[PDB]
Amino acid sequence: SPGVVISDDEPGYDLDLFCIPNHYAEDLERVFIPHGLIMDRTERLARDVMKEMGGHHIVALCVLKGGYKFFADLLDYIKALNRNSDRSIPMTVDFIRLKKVIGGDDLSTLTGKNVLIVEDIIDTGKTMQTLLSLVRQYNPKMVKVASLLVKRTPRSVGYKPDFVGFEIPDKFVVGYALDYNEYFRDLNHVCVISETGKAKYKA
Amino acid sequence: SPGVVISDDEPGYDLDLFCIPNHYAEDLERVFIPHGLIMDRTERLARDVMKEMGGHHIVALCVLKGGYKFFADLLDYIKALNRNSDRSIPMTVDFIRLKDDLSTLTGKNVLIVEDIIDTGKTMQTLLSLVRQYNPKMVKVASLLVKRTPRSVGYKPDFVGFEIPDKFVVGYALDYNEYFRDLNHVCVISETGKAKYKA
Amino acid sequence: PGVVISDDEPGYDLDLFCIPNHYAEDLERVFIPHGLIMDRTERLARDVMKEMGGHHIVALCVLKGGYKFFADLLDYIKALNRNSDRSIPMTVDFIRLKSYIKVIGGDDLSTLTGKNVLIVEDIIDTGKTMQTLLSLVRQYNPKMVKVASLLVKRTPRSVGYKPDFVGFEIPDKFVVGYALDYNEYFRDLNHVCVISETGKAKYKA
Amino acid sequence: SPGVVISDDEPGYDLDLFCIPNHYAEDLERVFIPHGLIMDRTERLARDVMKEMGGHHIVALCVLKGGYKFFADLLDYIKALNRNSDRSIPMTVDFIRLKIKVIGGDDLSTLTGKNVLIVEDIIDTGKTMQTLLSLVRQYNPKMVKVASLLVKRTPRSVGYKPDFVGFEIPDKFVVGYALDYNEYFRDLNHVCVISETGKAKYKA
Ligand SMILES: Nc1nc(=O)c2ncn(CC(COCP(=O)(O)O)COCP(=O)(O)O)c2[nH]1
Ligand SMILES: Nc1nc(=O)c2ncn(CC(COCP(=O)(O)O)COCP(=O)(O)O)c2[nH]1
Ligand SMILES: Nc1nc(=O)c2ncn(CC(COCP(=O)(O)O)COCP(=O)(O)O)c2[nH]1
Ligand SMILES: Nc1nc(=O)c2ncn(CC(COCP(=O)(O)O)COCP(=O)(O)O)c2[nH]1
Ligand SMILES: [Mg+2]
Ligand SMILES: [Mg+2]
Ligand SMILES: [Mg+2]
Ligand SMILES: [Mg+2]
Ligand SMILES: [Mg+2]
Ligand SMILES: [Mg+2]
Ligand SMILES: [Mg+2]
Ligand SMILES: [Mg+2]
Repeated sequence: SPGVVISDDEPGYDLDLFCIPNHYAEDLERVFIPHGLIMDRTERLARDVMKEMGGHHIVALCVLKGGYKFFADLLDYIKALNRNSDRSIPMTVDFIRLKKVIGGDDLSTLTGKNVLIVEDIIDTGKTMQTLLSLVRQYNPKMVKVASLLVKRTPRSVGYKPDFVGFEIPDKFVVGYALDYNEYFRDLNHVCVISETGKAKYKA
Repeated sequence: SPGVVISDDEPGYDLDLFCIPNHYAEDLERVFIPHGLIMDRTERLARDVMKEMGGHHIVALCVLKGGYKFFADLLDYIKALNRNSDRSIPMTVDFIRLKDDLSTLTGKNVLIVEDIIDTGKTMQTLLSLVRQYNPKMVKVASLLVKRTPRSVGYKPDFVGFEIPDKFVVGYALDYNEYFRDLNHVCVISETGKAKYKA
Repeated sequence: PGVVISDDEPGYDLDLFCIPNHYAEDLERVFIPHGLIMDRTERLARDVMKEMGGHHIVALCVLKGGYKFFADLLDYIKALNRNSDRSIPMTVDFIRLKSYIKVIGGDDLSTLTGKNVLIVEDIIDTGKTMQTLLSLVRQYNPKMVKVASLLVKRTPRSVGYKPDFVGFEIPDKFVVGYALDYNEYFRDLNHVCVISETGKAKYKA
Repeated sequence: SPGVVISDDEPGYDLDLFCIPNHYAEDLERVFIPHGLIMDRTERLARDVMKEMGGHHIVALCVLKGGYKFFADLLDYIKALNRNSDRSIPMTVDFIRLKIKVIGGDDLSTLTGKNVLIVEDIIDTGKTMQTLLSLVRQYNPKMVKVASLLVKRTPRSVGYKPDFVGFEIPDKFVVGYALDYNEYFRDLNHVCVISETGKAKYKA
């Protein structure tokens, strides 16, 4: 699937309809993807991953920092399947940050393994493209990419992940570990920043 | 607020994008309100209830059968506030079914919890029965309120979602007792209406 | 197999957990943490589906005490149903028990005929009540009848009835919380707990 | 608080009482600390953290890899606290791996003037935290506190005691809830003890 498609004209939700940290009350325009909706979509994603990679060991690779929540929740849903079914995905985990791969184990530890890369968002797709080329050089058995969000943009290089949560309009989103200058990671909903939020936390 | 307003032209979601029970695969048309969205909205409602009833004992009254999931979940979010704040709503619980002695409501603060209000006629009827026992105060929370010209004009104190006049199931709402065991609120398909018809 | 809680189980200091402010002086110890109940319930759900998953299930909640266990147990069953190949519809009903045993507020028990009936209870103590309800239910020729009880007490007062599915086997001590009450109080408490002497006097009828 | 004290002769739980990953059925001996108990304790820890640290911008530092589950859950509870009142403070997050060499984080200067919460899976000898602390303090945080899910009772202790402690456990080797044995057992919700067969099967 292209994932859950959010139209260009979608108005999102009034902030007053949800519980939102008071320190961000004036910094956000609307709620765009409620936390619980992300969870519902992530549950179905876990099952799709189980379908595609079930019955083989997986190395789950989290692209920090923005991927951390999606990673934890996706792995939690996969673990729920592992313990309530007879078929399993034994998993190990690693974490990288992109500058240039920062931290993480030797990429040679990926050689001959089934790798699931977990990302928060694909915009141009250039970054994931570059990451994939690099990882491929270490001869993994298989590599798939799960991304919570994919942006509809004319700047799109044309990269499509294997698993996508939501396909969104070309708007700058924050929340659910996605940040603006390190802020808004502590917000469980995906939201659009307000003009005052951009000005307040501007680098 | 009127709650989360869902438009007449809301398309809903393709079933294929969510986890749904196999035995209903052919019987639903779209998912209308995702379980998680319901939880998010319910978390805010619990804070609204606390703001309005916060300093007092309440009797939480569940209207069975459809109100059972919303009731459990709303009370769970209230309890979360009760144990993480110095503000507290002590609660007792009661159940009733429409289609304990209400005397126990005399002089009490009562929160009635309902799955859905359509015409409002059922709730007005329930309210007139409760008021016969002279409660101290009565507030009503409904997960769903229908936008419909058939409404008698009754509006609840707390509303989750305001929806189009469409027949919905799931999250404990049924069609002939079926579809209660569905976490999402959904719109039933033609084959489902026929399969499960009385 | 039930989790066995020993006679000498000391439980946990209240200050190690989050508990409702209005009950701070009213409880003695946390006996069974909420999280633990959830973990055990997850596994009970699976046991239930393994045994009953083969035919339409009617889940009967015994109010009021059964309501929390019922909701959570059904949530775990639903999670199973939506992440698996095969699935069966479940319908639900709710009943209260009253001595003249008399069943209040359910559907016609003829709805039970030919069905896999799952009765969901908070606690079995002497078990006289469940033993009576079962005899009743069996008049309507259910395909199958099984009982799930969050708690079962080790008590010399037992008539010898044991449920099919048990969360925890506990000592002969009065417990409250997770919808179990003392004079209607303590239902709004997530953990299973023991009441303090001040709690007993405050809420005594 | 010393946290929830688990005795030397605590027997933990038979695996059959819980749902356990199919692939570890032979590799564990007992469940030691059920996932749910960890969550209940973590919720209370979150409240204690906000009570001490909630007055100023908090930077939460996750010590990878084993601290990742405790970190995600602890922060979720903290976020829940911050959205159910009108009083809250911003929190930012960082992730480090420990080699006195800190791998993969932001410049430590980003800690200057902040309330820093270091989140760890377990303290044993305590040598790692003490060394980490000695470094972090040289960046003049407004305050530095450490939350650790587990703290071991051991005569090998350097005498370090964290500020927030989930559980105080015996000197036993445990896995689960992101704690590993040679990278295995991270994908397990409960804290458990390995079996003899598990230890030989996954030995490095
Ligand atoms: N937080 C956020 N929200 C967006 O809507 C958004 N749209 C694009 N991007 C850039 C994204 C990812 O886009 C990268 P690419 O165009 O796919 O190569 C975050 O990148 C990491 P940073 O070094 O800026 O912190 C976004 N980041
Ligand atoms: N399941 C369901 N879905 C609806 O969209 C819907 N819209 C209205 N109604 C009737 C609703 C509530 O509307 C009642 P009212 O017109 O406000 O008095 C509840 O169903 C109770 P019953 O028919 O099982 O006895 C609905 N019921
Ligand atoms: N709340 C509670 N805690 C107990 O430890 C306990 N042990 C036994 N019981 C009596 C319980 C359960 O045991 C009944 P039985 O002896 O198995 O028929 C009934 O609760 C109904 P009521 O008291 O609101 O009328 C208990 N009730
Ligand atoms: N998984 C695990 N279980 C334990 O019971 C346990 N007890 C101590 N340790 C070592 C712990 C604690 O060591 C830090 P310190 O002794 O407090 O200075 C960290 O393990 C990291 P690594 O060996 O993968 O590099 C443990 N690790
Ligand atoms: Mg990213
Ligand atoms: Mg960024
Ligand atoms: Mg109703
Ligand atoms: Mg109905
Ligand atoms: Mg009972
Ligand atoms: Mg009672
Ligand atoms: Mg560590
Ligand atoms: Mg390790």
